[PDB]
Amino acid sequence: ATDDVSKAYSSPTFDAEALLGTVISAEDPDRVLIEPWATGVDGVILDVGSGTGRWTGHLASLGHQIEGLEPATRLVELARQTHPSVTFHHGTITDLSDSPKRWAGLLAWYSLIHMGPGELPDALVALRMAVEDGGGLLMSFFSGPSLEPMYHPVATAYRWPLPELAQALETAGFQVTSSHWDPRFPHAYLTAEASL
Amino acid sequence: TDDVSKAYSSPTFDAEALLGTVISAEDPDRVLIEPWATGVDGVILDVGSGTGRWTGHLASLGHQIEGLEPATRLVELARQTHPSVTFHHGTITDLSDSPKRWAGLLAWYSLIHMGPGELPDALVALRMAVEDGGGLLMSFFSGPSLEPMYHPVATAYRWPLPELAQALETAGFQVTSSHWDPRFPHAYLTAEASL
Ligand SMILES: Nc1ncnc2c1ncn2[C@@H]1O[C@H](CSCC[C@H](N)C(=O)O)[C@@H](O)[C@H]1O
Ligand SMILES: Nc1ncnc2c1ncn2[C@@H]1O[C@H](CSCC[C@H](N)C(=O)O)[C@@H](O)[C@H]1O
Repeated sequence: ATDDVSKAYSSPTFDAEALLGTVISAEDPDRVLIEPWATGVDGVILDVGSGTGRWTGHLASLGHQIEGLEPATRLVELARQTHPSVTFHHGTITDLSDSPKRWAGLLAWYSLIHMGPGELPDALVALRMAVEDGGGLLMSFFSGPSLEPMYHPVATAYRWPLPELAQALETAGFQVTSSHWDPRFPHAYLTAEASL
Repeated sequence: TDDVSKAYSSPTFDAEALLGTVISAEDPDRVLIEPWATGVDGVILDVGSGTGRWTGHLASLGHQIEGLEPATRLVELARQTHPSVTFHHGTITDLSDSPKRWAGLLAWYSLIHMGPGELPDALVALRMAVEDGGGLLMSFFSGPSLEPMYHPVATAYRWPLPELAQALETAGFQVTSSHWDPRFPHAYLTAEASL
């Protein structure tokens, strides 16, 4: 559940600064995925579960209009001191439904990995209501042949088969425009477009 | 550059879930690693031991072994999980700093991120860390041509037997055995340190 997960990430026994990192490496393979996507966003990007803000600051430095959303108290505060010119919102995905705010695109980089079938559905719905119609979504997650839990050092994670996740997205108002996954690893990612 | 090792320490990579922390008694890799380890008459060095799953396993079987891991979070995890086993926090190249030598080297998928411009010298450093006539057991990704391949941490590489065997011979290693199923990239081989 997000409550226990968020406090696990803000736990003083977890130094995200060193583990997650506060700056992106020039050799980071995710750059070729996120950077191109970001350029395609015509408006303010919302980095969902920005954590230490490493990608938020990186994209902001490259001229992108972007803000962050992070429920982990220690992390969001940490992100502000590290990236003083970037706006970081302290809150959860569901909190987004409490405001009329809407962004042009959504970046959820491994921020949805701790949500199972009883939680992701509602999160996707809130996300859809937080992005402009036709707006984009880039998310990375863990996939596999079955929808099942998976050990993770911070909090329990979940593997989501493409069929189940794509259906959840469609039900939520998102259409998958691209996806990628290598069966030898759970790591996977996809792009979607806000629709009906 | 410690970008690779740091990426391996990241919770996002989730080393404990992808590689594991414990060795299943039914793991098929056991029949490959154990027979080899038994042949090493001395201390084995687990190069890029990660979570220390194999290091603890072989240690519990009576094998004299130590681990080498640059990934901070992983090396610290290995130490708490196997308090009886020694784990050195360093990289293959750091081996040149110490005159220490091991009787055998186990490199289970710890060299996959090394392309044609890095593997050659990494193998030289390995040769310097093993006793003459010592043994080397390594697993890697193979294929019809030396090309890069996808991997969550960083670019990985497929090494054809010809190219890899030649790099090993140049490094002072002689391939004693090799295995590979052309259907899958997974491969492995044993080698003996020259005299
Ligand atoms: N509903 C939710 N909304 C936002 N963040 C959430 C969430 N549930 C879990 N998280 C979190 O998502 C993050 C996942 S780990 C870091 C992800 C970040 N995009 C990066 O690549 O560095 C953590 O900061 C954690 O607090
Ligand atoms: N130069 C280097 N020296 C030592 N380890 C290295 C390295 N370059 C990459 N590695 C790493 O090698 C490991 C490969 S993945 C895990 C391998 C381990 N033998 C197992 O089977 O579980 C990672 O822990 C990673 O940090």
